[PDB]
Amino acid sequence: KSIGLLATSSEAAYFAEIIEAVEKNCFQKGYTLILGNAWNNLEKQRAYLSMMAQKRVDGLLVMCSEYPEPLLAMLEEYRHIPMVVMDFGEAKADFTDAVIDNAFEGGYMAGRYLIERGHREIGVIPGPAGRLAGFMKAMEEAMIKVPESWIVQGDFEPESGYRAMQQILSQPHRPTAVFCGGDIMAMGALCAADEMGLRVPQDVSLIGYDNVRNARYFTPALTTIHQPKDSLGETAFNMLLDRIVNKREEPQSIEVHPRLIERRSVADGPFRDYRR
Amino acid sequence: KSIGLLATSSEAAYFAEIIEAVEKNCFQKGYTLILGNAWNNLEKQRAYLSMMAQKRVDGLLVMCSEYPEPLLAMLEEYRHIPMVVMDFGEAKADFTDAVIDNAFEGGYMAGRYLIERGHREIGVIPGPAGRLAGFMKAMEEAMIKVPESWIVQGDFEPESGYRAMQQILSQPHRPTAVFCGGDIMAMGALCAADEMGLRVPQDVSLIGYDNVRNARYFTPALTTIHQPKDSLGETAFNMLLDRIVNKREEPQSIEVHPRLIERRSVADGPFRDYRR
Ligand SMILES: [Mg+2]
Ligand SMILES: [Mg+2]
Ligand SMILES: [Mg+2]
Repeated sequence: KSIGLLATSSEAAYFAEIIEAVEKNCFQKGYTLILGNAWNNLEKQRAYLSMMAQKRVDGLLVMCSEYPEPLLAMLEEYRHIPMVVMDFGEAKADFTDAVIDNAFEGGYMAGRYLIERGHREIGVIPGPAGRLAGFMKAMEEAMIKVPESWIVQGDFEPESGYRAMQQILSQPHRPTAVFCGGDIMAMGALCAADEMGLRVPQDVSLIGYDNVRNARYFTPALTTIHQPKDSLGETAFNMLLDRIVNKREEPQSIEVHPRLIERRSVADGPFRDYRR
Repeated sequence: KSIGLLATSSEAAYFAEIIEAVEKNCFQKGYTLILGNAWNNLEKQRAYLSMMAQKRVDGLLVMCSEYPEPLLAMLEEYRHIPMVVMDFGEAKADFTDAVIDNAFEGGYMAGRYLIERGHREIGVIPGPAGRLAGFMKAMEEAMIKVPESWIVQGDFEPESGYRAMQQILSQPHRPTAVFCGGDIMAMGALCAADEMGLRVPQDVSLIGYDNVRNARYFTPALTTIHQPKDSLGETAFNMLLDRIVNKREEPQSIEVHPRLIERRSVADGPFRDYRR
């Protein structure tokens, strides 16, 4: 029949691939999709909420960065209509289905991979997460110092990755490897390096995060961490139906794990002078 | 307000970029979108239409691959709801709005450019067009002939672009330039060349088609033909808003012209000698 979808940003970096999968599933199961897209404003979501209760939608699905009292209270009134509140992060014992992405585990692997490969002078282009924390613990264990000037934030978009890579690489002393907190951002990092005349991985190694579909088709093929994006969505979908048909009122836990995908963007570092 | 969009295939290559422009404009105004992908089945599209009227949508946006007499017939029974029905085919004396992308002229520009640049040994990776037919004409006019061994189709995805590029490039005799009928496929071609040891455009020149968001961040920066999808979407959506307040109900004609965007993926061919 019909299902609503109250997001924060369909055309967003992190959430992007998830909604798509949701879309393809409805269509597959010949459903009607009522897309809502607020932007962190109690009114708008309030509207998208009531308007959805109006169309007598057969199931609600929420995806929000935050979940404040106002929001959660609102998500309470409309508790007559089935729903799924994807809570990315803090397992708050409220009633929202929290997803465990093991971001920290991912940041750690990237960090460890570079170390094992022989790099000690590393750079980071973070987003605006647990990833950073994990990458930082591996550097801690290895006693690697990370110059502040070697850390530049991006916005998940290519151009931000472009400018961050430029600034890091344009210093008297630069790193031999760089960890990028998002594949799309790495595309921009890859472009800036080449435009500066640097070779990858020859002159600079690089590892991203997410493992988007086109990642294997970058130049060169990008070594990155695979975060199951179009799997977490097919799950929430299935969870929704069950929640309505089998009438499964009880909540669930959507947990996943990262995995390193080795390709051609990383080379041996100067410090392979210890262990084979 | 609520807006309905009935389309054959949302995830379809051509429409995908238009649909996104619409979604974007919707959310910008705080409106809701009800998505229904019919898929050419008179029964489904017909069921979709009925439900949208039930849901009392304020406007209806239609864009299908074809309009059989039966479809137009049902569309007429719901003429009480404001709508925009985009027809990409030949303009007909009916109530539909006509859309002209001028793809033929875009293909022509591509070919002429390659020729202008000094290339005579040219290859092509066509999609599954008017642009392909506009290209060939440019080829005809300069008496150039492209061997069959240098023509390999793709399907718009990166893998087909990759696979086709290596095939063309692995021939005992290869062309100096290649026309890729899609920036996405182009991304795969670019990767293919790299892994085979060749440089673009030192060894091979490459031109795409679309000018997708990320084109400028490909490695190297992609020279391509800008095909305005965003413009179409915007125009269509505004037309619908005009009709909601009963303005310009008569059939309209939406036309766009492609433009050449010179970047860094094309170099001088062995036959240049125009000037400087
Ligand atoms: Mg989308
Ligand atoms: Mg080990
Ligand atoms: Mg004309």
